[PDB]
Amino acid sequence: AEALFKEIDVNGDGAVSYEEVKAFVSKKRAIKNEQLLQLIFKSIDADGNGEIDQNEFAKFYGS
Amino acid sequence: AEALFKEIDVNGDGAVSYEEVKAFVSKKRAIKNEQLLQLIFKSIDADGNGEIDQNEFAKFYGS
Amino acid sequence: AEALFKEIDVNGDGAVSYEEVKAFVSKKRAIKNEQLLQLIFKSIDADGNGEIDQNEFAKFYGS
Ligand SMILES: [Sr+2]
Ligand SMILES: [Sr+2]
Ligand SMILES: [Sr+2]
Ligand SMILES: [Sr+2]
Ligand SMILES: [Sr+2]
Ligand SMILES: [Sr+2]
Repeated sequence: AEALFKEIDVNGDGAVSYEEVKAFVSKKRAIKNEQLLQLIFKSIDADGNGEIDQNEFAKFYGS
Repeated sequence: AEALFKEIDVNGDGAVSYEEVKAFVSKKRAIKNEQLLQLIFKSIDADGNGEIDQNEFAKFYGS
Repeated sequence: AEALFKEIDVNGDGAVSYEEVKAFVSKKRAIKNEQLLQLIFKSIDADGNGEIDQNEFAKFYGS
């Protein structure tokens, strides 16, 4: 992966160190979760106004 | 959930922000784990005196 | 476990506290992951020279 190697290799020395792999992995886990949480958020917030009022939170219960 | 919305909404402005959801989730994950760990602890500690001596720890091995 | 109780019991008072269990668990989770990551690393790095060049990273893709 052209682009991908360049992302993980932060100092740009053409090599991917351990700290680098360990960092990318960490970074990736983070984003993945952020992304999932927001998807759930923007979801509950029906009127996408950025907040969840008692009603939306209320309409968010199937059992 | 009456009580529940009030817990997640910390500043009490009637709304639940993203930071708020993200926080509650975090808080919840924490407690869940604490609770599980302790259940395992209080378990091994047969004489519930708050400590696990070599014997209890010893009697805690099925294979 | 002879050796094991002594590892978890850090202050060496013959007892294993909660903080102690909670710590060992944490410590263990850490090592386990470090170990796995490295196994993946040393793996990709075919010439075990400590770095992963564009080629190895390149030869590391089955689909
Ligand atoms: Sr590098
Ligand atoms: Sr809304
Ligand atoms: Sr709020
Ligand atoms: Sr005990
Ligand atoms: Sr102790
Ligand atoms: Sr190499």
